Amino acid sequence: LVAIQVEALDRHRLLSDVTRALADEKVNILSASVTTSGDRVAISRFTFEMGDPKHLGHLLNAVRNVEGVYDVYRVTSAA
Amino acid sequence: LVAIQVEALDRHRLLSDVTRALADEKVNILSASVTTSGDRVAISRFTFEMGDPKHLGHLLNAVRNVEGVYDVYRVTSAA
Repeated sequence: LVAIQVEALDRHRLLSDVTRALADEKVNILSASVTTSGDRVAISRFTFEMGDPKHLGHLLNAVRNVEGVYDVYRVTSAA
Repeated sequence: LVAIQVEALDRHRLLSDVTRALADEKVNILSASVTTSGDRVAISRFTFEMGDPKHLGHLLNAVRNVEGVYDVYRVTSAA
């Protein structure tokens, strides 16, 4: 049940890009939500289950190739 | 700042599909978040500003054609 925070420029295409990029593999997410940080910054948050390290590993690296996305950080912390 | 509650099966694919429709019509979304209501049901929330009712009206009807989505309800707050 590890979450993921995808940071990207505040746009209307970047969001669909992240959702689409991950959707390409029908990655069933337990929770998807995006909120604007300040102004030109869009912070997305995807909560899903884990299984294969190759997919979770390639996922992060893949997001890096997403033009406009700052970086990705696995959200979780204590509880 | 009206919101929208889209109920659909717990699948990110549904969220991405709904987001695609929004961007397709230049629908600038301020924010969004979906959570699993029970088991095979996920409540998706979307916050976006609008002015024309024809677009907001057609959007709801369009969402109905989204395979997996039970129904949509305009979310709002007061005070």
